[PDB]
Amino acid sequence: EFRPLTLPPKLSLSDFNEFIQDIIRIVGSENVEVISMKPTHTHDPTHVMDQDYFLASAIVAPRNVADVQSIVGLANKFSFPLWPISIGRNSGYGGAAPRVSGSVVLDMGKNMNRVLEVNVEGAYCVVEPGVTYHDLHNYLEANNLRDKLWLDVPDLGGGSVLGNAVERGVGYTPYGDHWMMHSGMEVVLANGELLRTGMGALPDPKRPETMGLKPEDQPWSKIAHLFPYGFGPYIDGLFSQSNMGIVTKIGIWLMPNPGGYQSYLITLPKDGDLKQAVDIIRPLRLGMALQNVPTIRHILLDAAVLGDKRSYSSRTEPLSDEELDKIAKQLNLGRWNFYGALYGPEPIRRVLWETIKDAFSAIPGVKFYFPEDTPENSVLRVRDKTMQGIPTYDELKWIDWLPNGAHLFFSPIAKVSGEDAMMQYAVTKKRCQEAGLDFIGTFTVGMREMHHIVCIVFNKKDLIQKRKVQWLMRTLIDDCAANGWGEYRTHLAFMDQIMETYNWNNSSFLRFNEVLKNAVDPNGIIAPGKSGVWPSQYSHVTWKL
Amino acid sequence: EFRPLTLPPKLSLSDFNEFIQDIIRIVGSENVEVISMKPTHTHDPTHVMDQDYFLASAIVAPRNVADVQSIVGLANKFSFPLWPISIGRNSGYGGAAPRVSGSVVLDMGKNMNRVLEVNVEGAYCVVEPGVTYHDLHNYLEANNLRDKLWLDVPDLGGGSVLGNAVERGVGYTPYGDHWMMHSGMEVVLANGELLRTGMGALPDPKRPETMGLKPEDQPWSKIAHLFPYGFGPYIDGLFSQSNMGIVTKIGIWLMPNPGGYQSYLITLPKDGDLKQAVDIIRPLRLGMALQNVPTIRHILLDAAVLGDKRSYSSRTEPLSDEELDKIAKQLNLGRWNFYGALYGPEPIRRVLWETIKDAFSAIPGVKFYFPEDTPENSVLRVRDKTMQGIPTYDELKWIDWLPNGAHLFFSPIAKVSGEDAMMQYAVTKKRCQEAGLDFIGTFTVGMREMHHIVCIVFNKKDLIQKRKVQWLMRTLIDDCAANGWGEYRTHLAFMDQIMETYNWNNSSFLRFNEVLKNAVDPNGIIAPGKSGVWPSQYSHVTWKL
Amino acid sequence: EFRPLTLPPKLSLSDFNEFIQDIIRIVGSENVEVISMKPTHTHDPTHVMDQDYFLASAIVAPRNVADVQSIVGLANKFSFPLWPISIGRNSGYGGAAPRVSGSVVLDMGKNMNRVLEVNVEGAYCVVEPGVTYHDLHNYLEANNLRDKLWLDVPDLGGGSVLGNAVERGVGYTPYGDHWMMHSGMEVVLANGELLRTGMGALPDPKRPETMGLKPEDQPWSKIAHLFPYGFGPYIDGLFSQSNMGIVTKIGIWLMPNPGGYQSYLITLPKDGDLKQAVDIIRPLRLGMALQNVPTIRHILLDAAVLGDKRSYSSRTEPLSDEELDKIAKQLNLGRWNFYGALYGPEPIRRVLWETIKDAFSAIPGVKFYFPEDTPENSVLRVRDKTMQGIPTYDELKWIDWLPNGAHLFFSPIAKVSGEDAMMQYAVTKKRCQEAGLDFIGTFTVGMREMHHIVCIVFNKKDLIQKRKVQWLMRTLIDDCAANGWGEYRTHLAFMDQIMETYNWNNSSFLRFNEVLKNAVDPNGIIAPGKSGVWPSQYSHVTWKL
Repeated sequence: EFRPLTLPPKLSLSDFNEFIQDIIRIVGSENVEVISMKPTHTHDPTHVMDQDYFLASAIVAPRNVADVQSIVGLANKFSFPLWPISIGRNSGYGGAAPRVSGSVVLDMGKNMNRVLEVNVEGAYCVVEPGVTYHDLHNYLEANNLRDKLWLDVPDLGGGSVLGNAVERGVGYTPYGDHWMMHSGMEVVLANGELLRTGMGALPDPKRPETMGLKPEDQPWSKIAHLFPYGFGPYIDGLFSQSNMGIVTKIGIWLMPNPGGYQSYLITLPKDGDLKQAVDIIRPLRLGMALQNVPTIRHILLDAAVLGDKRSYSSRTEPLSDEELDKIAKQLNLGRWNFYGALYGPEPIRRVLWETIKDAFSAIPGVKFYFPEDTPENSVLRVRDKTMQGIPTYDELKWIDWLPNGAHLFFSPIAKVSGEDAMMQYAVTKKRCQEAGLDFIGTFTVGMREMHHIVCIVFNKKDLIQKRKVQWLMRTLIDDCAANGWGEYRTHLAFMDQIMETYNWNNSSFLRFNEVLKNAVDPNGIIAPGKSGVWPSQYSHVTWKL
Repeated sequence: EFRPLTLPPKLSLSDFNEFIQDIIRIVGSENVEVISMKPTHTHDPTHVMDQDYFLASAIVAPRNVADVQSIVGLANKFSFPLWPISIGRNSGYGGAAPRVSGSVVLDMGKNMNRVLEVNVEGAYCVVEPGVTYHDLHNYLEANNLRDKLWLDVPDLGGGSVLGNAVERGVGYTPYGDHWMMHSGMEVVLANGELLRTGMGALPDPKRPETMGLKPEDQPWSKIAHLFPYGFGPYIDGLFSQSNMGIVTKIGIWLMPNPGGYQSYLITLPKDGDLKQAVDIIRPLRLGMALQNVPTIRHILLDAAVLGDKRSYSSRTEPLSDEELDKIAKQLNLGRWNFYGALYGPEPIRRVLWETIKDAFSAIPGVKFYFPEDTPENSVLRVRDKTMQGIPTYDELKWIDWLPNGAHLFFSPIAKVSGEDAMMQYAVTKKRCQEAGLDFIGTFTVGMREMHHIVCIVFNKKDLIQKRKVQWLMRTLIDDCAANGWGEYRTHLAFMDQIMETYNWNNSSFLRFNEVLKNAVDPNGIIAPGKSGVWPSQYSHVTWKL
Repeated sequence: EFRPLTLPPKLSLSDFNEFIQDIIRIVGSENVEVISMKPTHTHDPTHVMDQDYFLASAIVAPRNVADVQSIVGLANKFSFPLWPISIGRNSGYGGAAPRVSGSVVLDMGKNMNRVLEVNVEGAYCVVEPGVTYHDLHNYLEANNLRDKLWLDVPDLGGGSVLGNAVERGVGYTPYGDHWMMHSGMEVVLANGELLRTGMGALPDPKRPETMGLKPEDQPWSKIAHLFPYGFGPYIDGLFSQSNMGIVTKIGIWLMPNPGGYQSYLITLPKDGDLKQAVDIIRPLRLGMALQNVPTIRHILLDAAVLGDKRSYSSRTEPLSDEELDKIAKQLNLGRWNFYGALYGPEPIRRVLWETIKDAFSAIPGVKFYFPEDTPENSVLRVRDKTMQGIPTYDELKWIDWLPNGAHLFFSPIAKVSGEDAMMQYAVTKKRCQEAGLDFIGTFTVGMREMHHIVCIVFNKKDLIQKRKVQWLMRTLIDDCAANGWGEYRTHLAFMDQIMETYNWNNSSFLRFNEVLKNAVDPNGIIAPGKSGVWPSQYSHVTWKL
């Protein structure tokens, strides 16, 4: 098609139509949309910034890897920026919106869907960008692999197994650190050239049945998904949260059924119980008593899962300390809520579980519950599935906290120290109040770190509050940096700020990144601006926010 | 000093004396050597290739990080290549020798020694290149941290904690994967600029007491050694086994005493027991019954530790199948020998230990022993310390298998499948006999892979045998590739061969690697040729072997 | 000379000795110093940062303008950075020290001394960098121009008339805005070429008596020192506080004796009288009742002039609110102290003076005094000379507040609003106490702004306090920016911080500045880093603080 709402930088409308005609001729009219459950891929859905911001010109859905190389060629030819997405369901990080309007959103999920391989002896799977978590789960069940191999899912299962992994997302099983569970990745660099990593570089020895296959369709050697390092420089991580390559295929390790599973819930009665709780979790996390990635939730998170905010109050301003206590009682929950699980044979679960309980019993009024012990609608019953690798749609209910809610995640990291966790909670809770927002969040326990997802929800049609939300977010970043904590991930608009945060020694780390980017992407057509990294033809003055 | 034996490429003697005077003027004459226990740093000690090869021109010991930047500057000024080393005790991988003669060996270890930090709450340590394993141990004990925090050592404790970690070395405790246990790394890139990665990029908030400190001496932010990723592209691995930067500091995670430890020995009687044993290890390793990295050793490895070859035979040719059997008996060992260990509270050790024995009992004549149950000189008593993070000097005894022995490691990776384990063993054993060399070796058990260190030992003054040793090596590489198995690490001379092995899709991995190298190192002064990666001013024709 | 302590970036010792020999051959050995009342020109005297920082390699005194061009040429030949100074008496702004060590301090003052012209009809003077304020005064008196023409001096008369003027210094007569009183400037750009601005570009018509004179020695056209603009782009300000050229000559307007002068002192009793006082000053300053730049001083400033801190207290920590009150009484001063002066015929002074008193009488306990009415040692008697263009050595007494005192100026600008004045005072006073430093300071009244010189004084041999002093400074900058107030000038180490403060629209002002710098100074030899502006061969990573 013809006249887009926004053309990518410096490109004429004639150039734009020449290009699109070319891509249409490659992937068919049914896979190239021009902008003149079902996630949008054309714009930031969790509106926070104004219009004209992060608006694609056209969404293109490659049929396969060839198509992605033809499309890269065309972007180099015409200097048309691309914005490669796998699924784009994470509104909160901006979903599928491109950072620089005019871009071509590359929907890799629509046709590049396959569960390429599920290896039981090696306990791994090889996946394309389209393979959501539900998909890999349905794949496992229709092949009876459910009782041999287990997944590891993020709070929502409609996300991409590889998209989430390359973005470094976390899960709640012993295999929760997703990016650390990859081995074998296939990438389409900016020059067009295909590249596979680690032992993906060591090629399967020739054999009659695999002769003549295009590179993209060739099998991988035996150790390709069993050892990640390969030999030499381990370049894999350049492709995480970066614009250095288009990730087309990835191997993810799978957890073999542990032959024993118990999920539990420990409720902490006071809002200041978080300090003792986190001091307790520390030694138990580092000492492997705490098997998976346990979560510490704030009462409104579980409150939200179960009901909107009018369902708990009429107040338009932020619920008070009293009201929060009251909601806790109502739900039989604590003010803070720990969710975890035990894996393996009963004799070992049992020792761990006595230890855990024992530890947490130094917190007055603590109360331990397994799923059965809680109401049918409870979060624990839902999270009992999440910690065993079973994906769900439940926990999405909280996005609706406010009427025309949208949300953004402010995500700092905090030591696994109560002192520190309380400090960061304070900081975020003050600002949230200052903005007139309920604080809503979780700490997910890392072995020596704690990912702190603050869920800022707000009215997507309210000019005043969105501006309040922007103030909040940018103030939180500074505040957090002032206290030496940075965010591990963000939405399109906060990328620059956040990368400006990592400025040790005069921005050394972003300087060095900008070289690697320009070297490998001389026309800078792969996602200019992702994570604050800009190719030289994108003046910082004109583009950073 | 004046006239070196080998000048670095294109450099005049005048230039060379200019430079040396400059460096002597920076770091003192007591630190800058000109080539006209105590490891050599001037040449490949495990001689294999001929002379002229891998011969430094001068060794230079920086006093600190400034000194490394000054030196980098002078390398960029004069176009003098540097070969940065930490310790260089790993003869076998060529130790300190530089890949291209004329290089300046940068001994970082001699002055950059400090155990910078040992954090108990976060359970990490931050170390300089000089900090050997024995060093971090002695540090621990003199601060009574020995019963709180535990190390993870490689078969020899004299190596560098960070050198080994950036080289992707492996250990025998649950934290055996060394490079996967780092978080926080400080680098001096080739441009001279300092860069710290991940959360090491988020700077510690100003405070009165740390003002005016050089970047090199600034503290790090709180999550710097607790979370590796930071934000954006996770560049860390570009500094593993590569020439992309000079590693100055690194944070390595430590293991919190587990409150329970049992090390053991299972002996496998026959030479073909390796196949069932490796099928047995598979599920227990993946299912976490097998806590640390367990090791399967071949009889001569343990034989070797205990005595030279003349001490078991007069034969100059390779010992026979019968003789090996006899040696096994003499030592009360198997033909193959599994070493592992149980960590934690007794109730849990016990269930795991019943599981392990149980499984291995399906191997005829299998015999299980704890340390106490074996002779005073036994390997198990030595490895009982190794699997608990206590480093030793013991296991070096085997390098002396032959009189003027030197050794080289042929290191393929193999699936954790007996089928595969035997296949690779076969291949390696043929060749070794074809060269008239005793096969000597180990498989170190990875969660889904097995590092297989073939120890080629030979007579460093024997022209004929060294050639035989070069034939062996190069033929094993090809053989191994033929059967789809790459090497994880190698010695200076096999670097090229080994990367050529990783040529999927027409050498994509190396091309893409040359791009990043040239970008960040236009003068190409950082270790040209490490891992097979060459900056553009070093003709491939002239330099690869 | 031979071996310097610090060589400028990338330069070999050989190169350095080549250059010095060349310069010694141009200006004589008596003028070119190699670093192996009387201000130092080799290093930052108000030590604050550590050593290695801001240390010149050699000081070079040009005999004249040719000599400055020869030297420029040699800097472009060898790529040696220069640090041009006039006098370098302003410790506090780092005096003569160069921003990047290894630089060549260009002392223009030592030989380029002349009062070139004192024109009475046009009421201007044309001066070289060496002409201090005392110098132009002594010139005036020896030519009896003292009752015809009047100077405008800064708190200390030993500074350079043009150095201070290009640095945008301020004075206390109606011609206090120094840089706004220049017209005619002669510059030696980095290419070596001489350029005079505005009407200094329109050349004096040839005439017999000025033929064959070097450009440097040519007279100027008639309107050269009467109208600043010329025609076209008014480039003059590119040479203020910048590294865009070496200023050799400048025309400064002089004030024609006004035939009437009364200087006075109004004392404000309370520490919060500053708010009403500044609201009072506002309208009178804008309405021209307030003739010169009036000053509001804090009690310790005047206290300081008169005596050290031990002379008022034993306390090592900062004097208290009560103590300050007591000192005020002892000296017959206020807590705050306004100094001004009336110019012209008595009938007009009188009406203004009734207006001033009248207004200030709305402040309880306000007391008005002329010089005569105050003690012999009083500050008013000292400043009575200052507001009439007579320079003095008096006011330097305060630098000795503490024993081995050094001082630094923290200089924010603030509106001429009491509200704002108090706000900024607050901010500054907290921090100063947090560092355990006596707040000492002045607001100098601008027509619509107020320059606020916080005098941080401290112990130059105290590591702990200097660090405290560095924390203070950097925290005040951020604080101040937080409240939208920039600094107008700073010391070498805060230059970067301070420009980063001016980052509207993603550092537009500095980017645009780097462009002009590089264009006119491709080798970047003119003062790299002054005001935060760096030529492209000086990595930001490596150089900013």
